[PDB]
Amino acid sequence: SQKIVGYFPSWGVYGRNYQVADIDASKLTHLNYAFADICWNGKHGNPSTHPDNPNKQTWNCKESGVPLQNKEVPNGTLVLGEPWADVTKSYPVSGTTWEDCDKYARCGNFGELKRLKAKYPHLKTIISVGGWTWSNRFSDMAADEKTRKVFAESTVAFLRAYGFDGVDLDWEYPGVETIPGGSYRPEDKQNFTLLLQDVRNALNKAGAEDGKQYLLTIASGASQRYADHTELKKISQILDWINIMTYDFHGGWEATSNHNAALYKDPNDPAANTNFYVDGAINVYTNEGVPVDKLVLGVPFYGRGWKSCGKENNGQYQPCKPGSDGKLASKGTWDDYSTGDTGVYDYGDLAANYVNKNGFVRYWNDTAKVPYLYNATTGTFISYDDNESMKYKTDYIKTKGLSGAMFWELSGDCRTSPKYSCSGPKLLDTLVKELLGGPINQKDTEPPTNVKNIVVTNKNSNSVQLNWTASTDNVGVTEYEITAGEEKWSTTTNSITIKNLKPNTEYTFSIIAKDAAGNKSQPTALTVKTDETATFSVTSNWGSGYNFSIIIKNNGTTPIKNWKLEFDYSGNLTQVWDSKISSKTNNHYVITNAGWNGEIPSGGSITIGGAGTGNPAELLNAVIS
Ligand SMILES: [Ca+2]
Repeated sequence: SQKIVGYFPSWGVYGRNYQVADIDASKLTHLNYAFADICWNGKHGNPSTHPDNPNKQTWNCKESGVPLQNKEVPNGTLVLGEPWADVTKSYPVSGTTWEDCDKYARCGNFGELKRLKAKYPHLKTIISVGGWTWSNRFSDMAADEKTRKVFAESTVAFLRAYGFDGVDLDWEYPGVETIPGGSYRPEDKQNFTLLLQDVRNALNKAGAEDGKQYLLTIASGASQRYADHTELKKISQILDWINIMTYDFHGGWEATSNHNAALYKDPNDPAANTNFYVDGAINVYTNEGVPVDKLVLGVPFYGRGWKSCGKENNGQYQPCKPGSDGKLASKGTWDDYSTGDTGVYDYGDLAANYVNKNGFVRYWNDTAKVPYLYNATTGTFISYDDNESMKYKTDYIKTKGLSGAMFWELSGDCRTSPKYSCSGPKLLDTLVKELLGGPINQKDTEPPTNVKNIVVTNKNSNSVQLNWTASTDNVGVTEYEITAGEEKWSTTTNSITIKNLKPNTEYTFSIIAKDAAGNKSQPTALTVKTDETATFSVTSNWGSGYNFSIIIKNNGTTPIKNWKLEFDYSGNLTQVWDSKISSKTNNHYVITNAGWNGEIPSGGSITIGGAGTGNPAELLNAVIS
């Protein structure tokens, strides 16, 4: 079974004019969204003004229009890369109010992804973090137990809030300096493993609460050097899979012409012995102990170009000279006065304007199995991938036993765009035909999330009114079924009124959420007695047990010293913090202080916490004495 994981660039929605709606998600199993960032000292971004940093800008993390970030944000927090594009921008006919986008971050690209998953109900969404520009703080965050925890907890909250199915870590690169000013340490090797364990544990906890199986992945470096600075074998066992970046092996940072993503060893390549080609890199990974089913092969939807390059061997493996601007790289598709020359071409741009056009001639290396363009007149050389080379790579994926293909990125395929119109065959259709056999046409298999925070809104001798937090689904939640002994009820909203009940009777109500395809959540329950200050709240809940909280308010004309809470609860409580359980009889409970919780002022509140087993009930007949 094969995977197709596509990268969506946040910034594609501006000049490149590639919107979420444009995406045909029948051709994907997974969509990675690039990028989110790490908060540090109240800002995020990379402030380095070194020339290898393409985005020398930082932003404050505190954002009044984003509920999760409407506060002083602590160090290590996962934060939105660009709030306007990510959650603030309003999209026409989406159903969003002004308040939803303006103060609740329910709009933007994340809103569009929610609509996309509904349209294509097999699709799983991942938030990618870091990347080349925003990897400056991973080392700092991973070096301390406290910032690893903050990061892992923020990741779980991010996923829940904005509807992602997992997180992808793109740390470029542990223990090595990429952009001067960025943090990196040798202990990054042990600390990268600790971070992934800390994230995985957090995701497992939350997946049990939520009824989801959350995914964890990384994007890793295709070199022995990356292997030498990480514990690949260990991390392969923690992750769902590894997106190996088997591209950018060579480009306009070097003075010899070469291939961006060569598949096999070409001995005629001066750099053959560095293993900077696909099969070399896979051999590096397998030799480290990485199972080949844990690798998803990266492929590029772009090419790389040098501006002035020697004429022998049709431009291949020749010396290159810089231009008037001092750079070796040619003027790529999206390059302008502010970017300078980056040598990066969308495949679309190449196919519409460069392949056997404008003086560029296509040649084929039948050893490396990749194409390249050379213009004898200008001296410009371009390494790229096409449908022919893509078909060789899909054959490799199937023969070597890799588990899929990842590609960078969605907007670079043959499309019509503000700067080119390509009408020829699409790289992505090659990946689909070759790895899946054809577009995916599957039904919803993803169940809705578990019901939470069941409360009794009102109670009667013969009736009860229940409310709960609405569950979520990828397509939508159609109804809730409530059971108690022999009886059954249902509702299309997250509340119900139940009538015709025996007075002074104990009932245990189990609630599950359904979707249209017929999936369902796992039951959650609450115990209620019909009729004839301490407020009890449930902080976290898996099936078997839950964490709780009690706030004790003093409405007194005196201070409360050595307080003792007495109440009855038709349920079992196991552990209490900031408190001790004095006694129990027929679900009646006596609780006492921890000695430094003795004093509660009149109008003051003492807050204590505990855990329980089974399902929650209602704290009743409470007294403070
Ligand atoms: Ca579903």
